Amino acid sequence: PTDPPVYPVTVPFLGHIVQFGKNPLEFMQRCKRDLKSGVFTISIGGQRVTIVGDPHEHSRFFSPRNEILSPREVYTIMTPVFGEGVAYAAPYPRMREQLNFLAEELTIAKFQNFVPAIQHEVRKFMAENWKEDEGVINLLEDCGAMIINTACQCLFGEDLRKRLNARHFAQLLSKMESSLIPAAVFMPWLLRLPLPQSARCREARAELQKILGEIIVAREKEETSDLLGGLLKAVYRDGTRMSLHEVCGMIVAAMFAGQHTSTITTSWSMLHLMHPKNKKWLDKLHKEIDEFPAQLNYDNVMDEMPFAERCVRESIRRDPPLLMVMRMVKAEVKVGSYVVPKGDIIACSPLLSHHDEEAFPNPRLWDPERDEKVDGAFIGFGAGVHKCIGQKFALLQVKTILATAFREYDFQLLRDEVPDPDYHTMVVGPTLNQCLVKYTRKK
Ligand code: HEM
Ligand SMILES: O=C(N[C@H](Cc1c[nH]c2ccccc12)C(=O)Nc1ccncc1)c1ccc(N2CCN(c3ccc(Cl)cc3)CC2)cc1F
Ligand SMILES: [Cl-]
Repeated sequence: PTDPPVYPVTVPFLGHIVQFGKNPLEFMQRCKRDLKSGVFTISIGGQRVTIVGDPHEHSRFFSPRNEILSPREVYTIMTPVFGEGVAYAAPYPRMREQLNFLAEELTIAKFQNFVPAIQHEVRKFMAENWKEDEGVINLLEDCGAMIINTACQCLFGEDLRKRLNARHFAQLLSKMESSLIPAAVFMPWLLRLPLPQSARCREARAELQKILGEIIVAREKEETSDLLGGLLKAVYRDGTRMSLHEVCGMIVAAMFAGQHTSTITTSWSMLHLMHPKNKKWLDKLHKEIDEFPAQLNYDNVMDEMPFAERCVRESIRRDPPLLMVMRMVKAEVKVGSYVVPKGDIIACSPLLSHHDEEAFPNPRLWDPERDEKVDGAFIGFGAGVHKCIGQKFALLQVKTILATAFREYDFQLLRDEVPDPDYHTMVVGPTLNQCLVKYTRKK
């Protein structure tokens, strides 16, 4: 019957842009509390956004089919990045074919050699950059570098990596990313505003696709199982091969999706583990990794690091890098006693749901041993048909980096407290200038 309650608006043009922009964790909890409803509506620039902040109603967000709750419309800003006809921009069944092919390239079947590849690259990094017996580094920056270097080592064959190294790939991604206006998800008119300098997303994407095209021509001529090689075997149900434009787009989705999420997750994990109050947890991590061989394998990381995975999960739980998952409502959906109407953006919020007192009591405490107290309350990687396809790969990366770094080094935060989350970037992570850390090589 009933519309969800709307948080009062004092300035119509902006709606709640000020309070939601400045501090989304505070503002979302305050609406939930003061309006006395887990499901509620805010305005971003006049656009209604209805938030399903009751974890007992998570499935009313994650379960409806695409023609009812549609991701396409929220993600049209990505069209220049992934490409026209790619991913969200494809008809829904074709989108699903595409994402499923990419998912297959990121399953456990592909991981046999990943751990040595990740480990070797991480050691290379520490050997080049953490040389002395002790030194000061920015941990957020170094994790970033390690994430992209390790992902390329895993996913791209040597011929590719010779035309497109990690630094070159990073720069191309950065140009595609710096073009985006995150808020245009709600206010597409922002696209009309002038830029400080010309965007370079079209250029960067075309340069990538051109390089892949050349790699393929050269491979056709010599004769296979890197990410690219895999995607080139994909054949849709209609009998057509995934095109070079589509393959490029999937590869971009892969690298783009993991570069900040995984970096941030790595960084938070280390930041907690190195803080003095969490000595008991770092001691546990050492119990679990200390009998590992110098050359880790699949079994060590997949099967024998459950504590470290808990540490990683709890870091995403407390400070999820994606605060909101969103859909356009194409037809009304019932959620509890409310009805959410056509034209709303509906959202399920990992930031909010992960701070629900019932599901996660004392939510600002980092407790790797906690379990959700409401089934499905943890939505850091989403849920249902659209759940994260990179999650097993990302965990494999993060856990391998933790096992490798803390084996050879001790770390200490320069400041007194784990960093504040910086809510000012679309992928939210620890405040960059609060992330200075002193490493000390173990004797
Ligand atoms: C810790 C790291 C990561 C986090 C926290 C994260 C989070 C999420 C979330 C919350 C979703 C659901 C989005 C939605 O329902 O609309 C998701 C979907 C997705 N993620 Fe990730 N992700 C991570 C790493 C990765 C990586 C490494 C990839 C690499 C390919 C990736 C690719 C995707 C894809 C393709 C989907 C879309 C699935 C779909 O719409 O069906 N993610 N991720
Ligand atoms: O990080 C974001 N998006 C990118 C887009 C993207 C890359 N690869 C993908 C694969 C599948 C789906 C999406 C993507 C992204 O990296 N997403 C992502 C990463 C890992 N797994 C899944 C997704 C992102 C994150 C937040 C955001 N917002 C939320 C906040 N917002 C907002 C907040 C406050 C105010 Cl006042 C105004 C606007 C505008 C839109 C928009 C975004 F595009
Ligand atoms: Cl395009």
